[PDB]
Amino acid sequence: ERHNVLQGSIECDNEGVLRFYAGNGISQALSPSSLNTDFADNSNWFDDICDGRVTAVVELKNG
Amino acid sequence: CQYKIYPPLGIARVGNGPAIKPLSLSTPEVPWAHLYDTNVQYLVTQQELEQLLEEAFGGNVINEISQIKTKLDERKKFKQEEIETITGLLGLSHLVPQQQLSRSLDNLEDIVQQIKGALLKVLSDHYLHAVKKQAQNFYIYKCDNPVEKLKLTDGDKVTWRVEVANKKSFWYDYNNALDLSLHTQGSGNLSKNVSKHRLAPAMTAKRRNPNVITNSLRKQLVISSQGSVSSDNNTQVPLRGKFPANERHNVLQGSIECDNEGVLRFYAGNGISQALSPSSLNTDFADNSNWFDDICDGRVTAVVELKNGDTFEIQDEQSSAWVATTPPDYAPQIEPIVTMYDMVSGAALKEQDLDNLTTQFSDVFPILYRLYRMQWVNQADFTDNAVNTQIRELNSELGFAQLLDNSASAKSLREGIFNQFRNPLFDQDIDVDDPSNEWVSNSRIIPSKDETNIAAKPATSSLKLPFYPNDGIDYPGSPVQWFAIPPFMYQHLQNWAAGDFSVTQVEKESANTIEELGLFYSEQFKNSPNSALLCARGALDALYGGGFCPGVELTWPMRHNLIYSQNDYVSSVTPEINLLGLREFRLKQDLQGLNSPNMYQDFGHVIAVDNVTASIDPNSDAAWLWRSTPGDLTKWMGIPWQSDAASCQAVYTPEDFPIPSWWAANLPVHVLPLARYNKFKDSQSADLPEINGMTHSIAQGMSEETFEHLRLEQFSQRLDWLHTADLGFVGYHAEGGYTNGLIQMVSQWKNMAMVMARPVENPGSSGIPNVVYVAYSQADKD
Amino acid sequence: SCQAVYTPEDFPIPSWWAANLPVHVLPLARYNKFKDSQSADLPEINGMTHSIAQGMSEETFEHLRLEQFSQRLDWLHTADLGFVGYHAEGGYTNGLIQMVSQWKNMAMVMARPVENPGSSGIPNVVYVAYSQADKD
Amino acid sequence: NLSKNVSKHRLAPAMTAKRRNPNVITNSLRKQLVISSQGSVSSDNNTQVPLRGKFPANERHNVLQGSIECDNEGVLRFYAGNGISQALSPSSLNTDFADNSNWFDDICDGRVTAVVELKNG
Amino acid sequence: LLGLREFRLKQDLQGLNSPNMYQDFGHVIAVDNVTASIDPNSDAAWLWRSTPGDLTKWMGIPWQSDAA
Ligand SMILES: [Mg+2]
Repeated sequence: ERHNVLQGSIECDNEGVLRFYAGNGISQALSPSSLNTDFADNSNWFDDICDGRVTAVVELKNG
Repeated sequence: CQYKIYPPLGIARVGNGPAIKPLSLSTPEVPWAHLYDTNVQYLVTQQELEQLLEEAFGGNVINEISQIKTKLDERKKFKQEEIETITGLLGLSHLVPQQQLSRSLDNLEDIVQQIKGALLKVLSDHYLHAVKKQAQNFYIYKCDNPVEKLKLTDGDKVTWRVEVANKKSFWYDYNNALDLSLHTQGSGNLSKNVSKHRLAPAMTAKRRNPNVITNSLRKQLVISSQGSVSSDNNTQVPLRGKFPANERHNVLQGSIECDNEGVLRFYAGNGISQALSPSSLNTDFADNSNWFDDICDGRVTAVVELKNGDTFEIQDEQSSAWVATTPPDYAPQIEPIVTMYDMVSGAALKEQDLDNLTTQFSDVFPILYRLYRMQWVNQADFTDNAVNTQIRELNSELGFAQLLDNSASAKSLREGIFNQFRNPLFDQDIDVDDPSNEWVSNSRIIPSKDETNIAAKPATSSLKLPFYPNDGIDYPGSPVQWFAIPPFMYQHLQNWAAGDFSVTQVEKESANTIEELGLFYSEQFKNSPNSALLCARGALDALYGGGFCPGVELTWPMRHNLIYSQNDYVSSVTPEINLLGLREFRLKQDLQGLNSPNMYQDFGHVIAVDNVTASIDPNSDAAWLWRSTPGDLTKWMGIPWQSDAASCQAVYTPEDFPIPSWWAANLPVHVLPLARYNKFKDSQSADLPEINGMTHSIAQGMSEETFEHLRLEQFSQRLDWLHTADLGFVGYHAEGGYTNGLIQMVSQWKNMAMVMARPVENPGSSGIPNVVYVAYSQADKD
Repeated sequence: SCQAVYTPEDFPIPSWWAANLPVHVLPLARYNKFKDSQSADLPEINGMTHSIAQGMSEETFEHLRLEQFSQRLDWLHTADLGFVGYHAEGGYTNGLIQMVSQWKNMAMVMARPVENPGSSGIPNVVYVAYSQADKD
Repeated sequence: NLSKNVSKHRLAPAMTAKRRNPNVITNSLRKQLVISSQGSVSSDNNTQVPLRGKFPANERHNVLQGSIECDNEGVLRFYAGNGISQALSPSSLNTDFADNSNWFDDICDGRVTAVVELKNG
Repeated sequence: LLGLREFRLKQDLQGLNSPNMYQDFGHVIAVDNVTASIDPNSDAAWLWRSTPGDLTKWMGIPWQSDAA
């Protein structure tokens, strides 16, 4: 019961560039016998697609 | 021949309750011992989890938390370190994963009561209403012929060894019992007519998981494990293999433990069945590729080491034992009409010598008693069985003892009952085509689901008893479509009908009702002095003995004497009371076990009755079939077992009644739910605010006749066992149906109703008996 | 499609339109096992031989009647809607498909008399489902 | 056509096979499952003659198994059926590659004989 | 070019009126019935002495399922 969902990963390099990777492509139902037989709408299923908000703060040497 | 293990074939049933003694069950070691026990608890109860928690909290533990006591107020949440000392002091790691034991108290805010309350919720979530495991005890007996249990003096030690395997995914499809075509003279279990007249021909069968090719790669499909425990340490040892074997899933095949007295306790697995891919669904009753389950069976041996330096190896087949795990028993107090113990008993008999069998009334009483009690699990035996109704008529006038009368004046009464029973010659109620001769039943047939819109031939003979399907189900119009008590039991019944039986006077004096005489016979078992043979019988008396399509626990090889290395009648239960007898039997065993060169044997692309025929000759390259290696007893059964169980229910005929049921004593088909019990268990005088589901005011305002009529209407409502959990039929436009049942049983088996004896304290004139058998699940509770 | 809608809780079973498309009925088979009094002048009485029916106490005889009266049968089972035979699928969808031909075979409920209910609790007028599967 | 090795090394074992339409029991009733017909034509008349049977054999369905005509040279011409296959109930679907209960088709096979009669008798 | 042959089917001369028109082997057919039919004197030899319907009865019913 309850599954870990890797929705993405983030990393920033020395120059301030952010890199965003998506998930592993894991889709699953809460019970093995729930089959995703509809093209769009299957109850009991999750996937690791996501979307959201990207913000930043720049902090200079002078404060 | 110094020491021997009993029972010679132990049985342990899967469940999701824990493998600890207080919360588990034990395979019967005395037949009939608990038939009317209204205190049984076959599902884990709230009270047992509380009492488990209280025992785990005995100081030292309170005092020592009265020291984390002080360090939390020198701090004024917990912290990991003191969390991990609260557990492991409680030692609940073996029952629930440590992770959520730890988060258990991480979320907390009489300090002892927030510990208990939080943990009991974790235990409850995992185990409340769980199917308790039924575990097998194995005993070392001293011999010469078992006299008494080995008693360990200080310095002595007994080491047990167990090796088990599961070969279902390695083995062949189950189409029907291959012995139905095997040439024979006839045994007490199976008449020679079935093969001689081709009444239900054996079908060829292909390999399961046929895409795995070469013997070498097919070994991956076999799950195996082994273990050892001794009387010097009572720590429990798991039996865990891998599937596929050396992906990879861990498979807990069982658990073993030995106490300081040298008794071995064997637990079966947790009931976990699974496919290698989520999308592989188990849509067939028997043969589903890509699946494994945790059923298993194998070899039980021991070494007895005395303080004297003398060591005794119990390793040969005459002294060693076997163990097999099986699906749960959902009505442990309801005995199958013909049992696996009856199969052993009949396998040593020749059909043409049955006229030399002698019969006591206690030899036929089991048939009538079991058939009568089938009313708690099967509608046809509650309301459509004229023998059961006649027994009821006899009980109502305290007249059951007339069935014990072997004189002519009672002959017509005995014949009237015997004549309703199906003859396992399978030669009645038939017309012969072409007298190339086929035997076509002229009684009611069980159609194939593949329909033909041509009017059925009208049946001209009445359907005989019992109303259950049998080995020949695949063949419409075969007399073997329907179950017969086997030849040697039918011969007893025949002798009884004729008057050729004996009975003692003390028996007649406890036979005014069937229940009264059943209690008497149960006392005879409990006071029999051969505890070894009673224990060997108790392991098999709860298991089914037909029909085999493939069955519930075990299947058809068990009904041949070829599978036993020894199978001898020893004595009656009582000096004067046979009760079907006590026997000494042992399975044939491969003494190399898991390391046998025959462990991975098969017959090529198909198995067929020709292979079985060849195996009769003990010199042949096929005789290994009968010399068991771990996994050999259960490999025949359905994979996963939950698909067999879901298809072990009713088989409907075009005629509504009676409804045929497969194996209803162990997999019930129609049950009396808890919800109905709560509407009939109270008498009108109960002083509660609700009385049988009515307000106090309504229940007492009605006439007493009306109150009693409502009790009996409730008692009469029998629910389809398949409806006691969500098997795919719940919800708006749910499909329901056979196949969803098989699919959902993989997860829902552990929620299906469990039948338990319960009291009715004051039945008054309602007609409800004082002991009822009530089906407990979560859906049917109210 | 106009029958039961099952909930996770077993009871009460919700039913759609049961007054015109019944869901649980009292079959003729059961009527023939409670309609007679213990004194009926018939060689078979409520599915028992005369001798067995008149051998039992009157109490248990009346109890047996009410037990038969209390057996209600799924209306969808009064004809072959795809659940009949070895390994038959059954289920909601086969019902829909088979009702096209089987609608004319489903059980029809009709008032019938009980001449001497006695103390059994069965009313003098019962409503009984007649079909061909439904017979005995 | 077939090597000895197939059987001798058990390369593809024969399976047992159950009856089609297994709910029809007794030989006498199973005769109804068989569709048959016959007819004759001669070189004195080229009218075509249908071969029409019934399924089930004595609602019944007419099954045109084929048609025969003979020309004035004495050549017989045989025509197969129209390709019509059907179940006894419309809900009976032919979901198996070979064995579908409740179905009949108009394929057929049988015996062809003749008599020659010359002027002199 | 693989040659020319004179061949004829084994035929039951009573055709539709044959006592063997409606013969079978019981609940199943198996290779053992075919073994017994090899001997033209045996009880199972009728399998090779064709009556009408005998050549096509083996094929799929209806033929359209086998074609598909
Ligand atoms: Mg049972």
